[PDB]
Amino acid sequence: SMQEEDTFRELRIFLRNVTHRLAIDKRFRVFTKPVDPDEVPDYRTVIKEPMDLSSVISKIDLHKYLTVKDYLRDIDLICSNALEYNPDRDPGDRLIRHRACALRDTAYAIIKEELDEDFEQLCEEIQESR
Ligand SMILES: CN1[C@H]2C[C@H]3CN(C=O)C[C@]31C(=O)c1c[nH]cc12
Repeated sequence: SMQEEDTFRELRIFLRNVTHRLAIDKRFRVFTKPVDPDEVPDYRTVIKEPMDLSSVISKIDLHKYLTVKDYLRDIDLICSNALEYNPDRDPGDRLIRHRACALRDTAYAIIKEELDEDFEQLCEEIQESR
């Protein structure tokens, strides 16, 4: 229905606003663009599904996310990719791990405060009907 397409439009507006707020935070600069194959040729041999905040905006606009659950699986993949690629005790690996945890925790905190639970449940029931 037109009403269901208005529901998914409102979801995309909400997801673009949360993603912009994460992308401008200086802590999360390393997560804003794909890893350059030049500088890290090893990356795409270890990490089988790369993800970053520029790719997330492109996915919103391609209508890849019908629920906030869907979106949070890609925020969780940005964070788990950084934990698995940088697992060592040295300061450069500990710094990116602490940033990746802060990106995940910050996204979940904004959604807990600003997402209405009944809006999410509506998106889930339209998705399950298709
Ligand atoms: C997005 N979803 C739904 C449910 C809830 C369960 N989750 C599993 O990962 C995260 C979660 C969340 O934080 C919400 C805040 N309002 C609605 C929601």
